[PDB]
Amino acid sequence: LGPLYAIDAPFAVNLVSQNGRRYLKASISLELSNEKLLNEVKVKDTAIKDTIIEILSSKSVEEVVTNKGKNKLKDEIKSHLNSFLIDGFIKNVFFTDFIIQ
Repeated sequence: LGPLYAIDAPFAVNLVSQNGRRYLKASISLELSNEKLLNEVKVKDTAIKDTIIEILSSKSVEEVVTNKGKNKLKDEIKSHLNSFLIDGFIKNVFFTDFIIQ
């Protein structure tokens, strides 16, 4: 395992839904490939939240309720975030809390 970076503020977004108004509450942690990436993912904290909000809020309930959905989601998050990081890459995305209200 490499350095863990908890995005302390949980994410709360709307999900795309036919049935009225549905929400996602979700706490995210990133596994960093090396220790130097720590400093960069703090400096770029704001862009990471923005990217994640845009990705999360583009999903329907059906696209995130299964475990295949959540894993596609974790891959979309990690590969967009990696596109603008240069001192390393996110190896993994973990949810420490994930609920649809």
